[PDB]
Amino acid sequence: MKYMITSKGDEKSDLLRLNMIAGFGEYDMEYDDVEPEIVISIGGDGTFLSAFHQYEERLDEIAFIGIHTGHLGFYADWRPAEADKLVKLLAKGEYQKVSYPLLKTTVKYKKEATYLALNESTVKSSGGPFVVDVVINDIHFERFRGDGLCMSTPSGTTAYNKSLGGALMHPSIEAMQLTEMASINNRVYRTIGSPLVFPKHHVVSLQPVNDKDFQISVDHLSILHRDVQEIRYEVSAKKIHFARFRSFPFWRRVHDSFIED
Amino acid sequence: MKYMITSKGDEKSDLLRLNMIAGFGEYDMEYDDVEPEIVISIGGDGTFLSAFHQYEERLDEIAFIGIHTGHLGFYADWRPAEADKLVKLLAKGEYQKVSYPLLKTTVKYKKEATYLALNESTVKSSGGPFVVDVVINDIHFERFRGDGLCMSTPSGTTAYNKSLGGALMHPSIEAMQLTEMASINNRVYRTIGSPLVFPKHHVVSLQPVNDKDFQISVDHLSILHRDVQEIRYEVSAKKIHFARFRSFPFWRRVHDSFIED
Amino acid sequence: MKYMITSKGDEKSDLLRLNMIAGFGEYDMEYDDVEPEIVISIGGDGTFLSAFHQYEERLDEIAFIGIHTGHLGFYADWRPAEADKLVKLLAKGEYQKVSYPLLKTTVKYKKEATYLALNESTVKSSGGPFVVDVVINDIHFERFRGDGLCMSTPSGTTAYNKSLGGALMHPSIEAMQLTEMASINNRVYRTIGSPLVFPKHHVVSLQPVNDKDFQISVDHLSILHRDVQEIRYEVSAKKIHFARFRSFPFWRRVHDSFIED
Amino acid sequence: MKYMITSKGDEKSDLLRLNMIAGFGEYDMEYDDVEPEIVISIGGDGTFLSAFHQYEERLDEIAFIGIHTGHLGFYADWRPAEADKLVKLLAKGEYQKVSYPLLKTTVKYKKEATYLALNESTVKSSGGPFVVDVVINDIHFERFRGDGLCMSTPSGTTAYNKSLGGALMHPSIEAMQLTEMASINNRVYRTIGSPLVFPKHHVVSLQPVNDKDFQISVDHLSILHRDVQEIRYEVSAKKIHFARFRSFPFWRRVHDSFIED
Ligand SMILES: Nc1ncnc2c1nc(Br)n2[C@H]1CCCCO1
Ligand SMILES: Nc1ncnc2c1nc(Br)n2[C@H]1CCCCO1
Ligand SMILES: Nc1ncnc2c1nc(Br)n2[C@H]1CCCCO1
Ligand SMILES: Nc1ncnc2c1nc(Br)n2[C@H]1CCCCO1
Repeated sequence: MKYMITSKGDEKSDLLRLNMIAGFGEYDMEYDDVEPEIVISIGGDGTFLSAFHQYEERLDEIAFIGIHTGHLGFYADWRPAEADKLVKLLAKGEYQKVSYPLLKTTVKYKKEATYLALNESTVKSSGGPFVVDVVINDIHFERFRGDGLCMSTPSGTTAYNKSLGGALMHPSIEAMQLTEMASINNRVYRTIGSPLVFPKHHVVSLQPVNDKDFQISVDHLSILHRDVQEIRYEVSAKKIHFARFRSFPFWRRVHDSFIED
Repeated sequence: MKYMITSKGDEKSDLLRLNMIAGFGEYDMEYDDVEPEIVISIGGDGTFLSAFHQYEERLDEIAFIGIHTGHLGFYADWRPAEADKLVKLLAKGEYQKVSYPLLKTTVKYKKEATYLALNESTVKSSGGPFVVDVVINDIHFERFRGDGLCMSTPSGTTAYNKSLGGALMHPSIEAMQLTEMASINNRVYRTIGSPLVFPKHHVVSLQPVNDKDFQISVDHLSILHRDVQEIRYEVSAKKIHFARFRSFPFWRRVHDSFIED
Repeated sequence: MKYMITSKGDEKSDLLRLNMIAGFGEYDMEYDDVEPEIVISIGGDGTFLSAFHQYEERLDEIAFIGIHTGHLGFYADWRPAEADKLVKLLAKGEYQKVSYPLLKTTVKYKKEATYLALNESTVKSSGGPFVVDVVINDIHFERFRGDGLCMSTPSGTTAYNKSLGGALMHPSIEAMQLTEMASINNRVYRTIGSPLVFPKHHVVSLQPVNDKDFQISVDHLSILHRDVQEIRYEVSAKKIHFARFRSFPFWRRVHDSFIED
Repeated sequence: MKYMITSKGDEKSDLLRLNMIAGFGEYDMEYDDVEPEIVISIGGDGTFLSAFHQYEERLDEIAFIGIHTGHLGFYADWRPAEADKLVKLLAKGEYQKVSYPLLKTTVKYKKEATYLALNESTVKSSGGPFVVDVVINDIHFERFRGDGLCMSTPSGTTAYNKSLGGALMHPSIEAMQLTEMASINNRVYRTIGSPLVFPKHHVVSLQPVNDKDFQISVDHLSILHRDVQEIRYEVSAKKIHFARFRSFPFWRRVHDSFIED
């Protein structure tokens, strides 16, 4: 079938990349970076992130695999030494597939823009103070004054979400999580402080009070958006499909990354 | 049908309790506190908690209603002024039902004990230091040294869970959440620090290292358990069934309780 | 003696400003905004901040007073209704003086720049990742990877410092406090996590690892600094001198601002 | 001069204890555990704690030394391998002394009891809910509802204080710090949340609202106190005197204990 391979650019990953292509020629595997059915990234979670944010118009037709040339990753959870056995089982077939939830981000102003995020989407101010009204399913929930907000996917709870005091969520739970950044609370302003986890179909909307320019990030990407009228956070209908062979539990992957490997 | 009414004991709740029974006689409603199909509690979330921890052997045959004589509650979310309209719609029928997830707690030693918790179950030490090994689905995750741990239901995230830095979870998500208490971290010990959210079927087990006596709480109840070999936390198969009429979203109930009513 | 008055620019503060000048003509008080011995700001803590960051070359020759036309402030702790009694006691003399500690900030590259901060000084990255080595009195303490760091004066603990989980410090304690921003911790990186309070003469130095451009703030001011070789945080030798009449304890000022006024 | 040596009881510390006494006979050093001028503890910070809480009626007449047979300690900051050089420099004289601040704890009811704490003093409830009014210098500051409170000395910030989110304080700062335990905040109750650092002479008083029984700890010691009318926290006039030779900065001791040794 059709496949392609992403690389981190260094000498370690490119050499490991060419050794899978050479072994791929021994099987019935055609190389195609325009219409691959298997995306394989080699490097780190950042390399996997880019490989995702490149074929995100056909997420329901690709099974991704991630290999970590450096430390262990949460998406690149395959050691380089197990590359040969990967190609053998990858080129055969009849592997199990795994899907993780995603986060739709809608921006309304000059039309309206839409984004998919594997990790999280964060919102800050253009330079001055960050003030937004937080509407949850058409209901004004709070008025947030601080550095910004961050809505995270389940598999993205281990990333920026974790730095902000949020909870680590098992990615089999179709949900999204909102976390606060240096929220100022006093006799005047009042934020919930706690992280909030929203199920499917739950819509969280951010609306400006004064400044209508917000520096918005979608995973690694980050753009300053001008004349913003609304931001829509919502669990996406699309899911990223993983290819799996051996079992690597998310909780074990959490153990190795933070406790001890 | 059969019903019963719990009261907080004060003069406000007992008077409000007798006014529903008197109006109940105007309809086809038999009073029965042994086999009720409708449990109505009057007082606070604590009064609702006791009413739950009393008919918890027939949770799949009762629809609970909670009225708050004081401030708003997360389970007692009906004002006393709306009691008359409750009895009218309660005694008719054809109301919508709502189910919330629960948390099974297994204690192994002298047999083995099992508990259902509407809010949370917490574990502390008998007096000395609290040290436990944390096993997640047969896999040793961490060794916790601190004051204790707390596993919370979704609707219980607003209670003790919230005090420990955990996230607020929408109760339509069948999951449980673990939070840490004053975890000491150094060059030696290492806890995850973050809260952990486990889906259905996920089993979290606590195992002792030295002290085998743990002061364990199940909602309001709290007992010192001697010679403990294991504690099993797990999302319960049973759900508590609520009776609903008007819509009171959990997020609005969170807004009124902490931001402003 | 010589005095001047700062105003917030709105109609409320300018009217209140002219009423003190008119009453000042009834006493022996000369208006002078070049060499005042008494600086009076009218508006909020932001207005007081600007009045400080304007006469900061003669801090040991001025006693500041702050009036709050809006809500109570931590430096503007005088109600507008008590303006007349202020001018009477201000124009007499024989008032008590009060000094608060300050934070010296040294930036080394194109010479070397020095800054005084009444509240705090914060450091972020120019755009990419924020990585710095933290040296405490010539000793490498930690390598910080996150959003940035914030060193706060005692009276500035109530401001950004408080948003980052830091402690509130009584301003009679000559010390400075460092707080972390969304510090990422894993098997690799390791930050202390806790806030650190340094006494007088203690020198905290930040040194770059890769990126040598840091967006640095000094109270309200904020500049991107290029080709930075070192940042020096240190309790300043200069103190801001306050004029006092009635006693307004910092702890009461903390109570009114966050608990209830 | 007169000295005595405390030991942890295990075989490693007692052997190391007898080797200093044997070498002590080679100099002019008399052994005396009733009136020692030098207290030497061997084991851990817990062993040092007990050695402090034993001669605390003559703190201004003793210089303590701590040796760690296990991991490094914050008071037992001398490796066992450097024991011989200790006895030589200890038995000579003309060493530098170092004093750390202490925390006075007054309990009023049956008289009134007073306690000195090297690390911290904590207060919990007798079993039910913990509710206290917090008075700061005769001024009601807040009403705390939660698990308890903890007032820490500067050198005790590294201990329980650190587990509760408090700041690490350099022990040259004569101050005390208060931290909260699982404080519940809602539309009703309101705690400051932040840790509070009080200078010398500042008096913090806890007063009961309903329950007058509080489980109170003073370092390792912990007693349930009945019919309590007030608890008084206050920086003590007495200081613990350390004997020093080489310089071991508190910040380096913090680095080795939590970052990496
Ligand atoms: N989901 C994730 N969990 C933990 N880390 C993640 C992550 N996704 C990415 Br990209 N990362 C990495 C990128 C480089 C190092 C920092 O975070
Ligand atoms: N789920 C919940 N969320 C918030 N509060 C809850 C709660 N359950 C109970 Br009981 N409570 C109340 C009891 C009395 C006041 C403290 O908490
Ligand atoms: N020290 C301080 N403590 C609390 N607030 C402070 C402050 N200094 C300033 Br400026 N502020 C205000 C400015 C406007 C509102 C936000 O913070
Ligand atoms: N001041 C302190 N800082 C850090 N640890 C301290 C401490 N005092 C004591 Br005792 N300890 C130890 C005792 C055994 C291990 C836990 O804490």
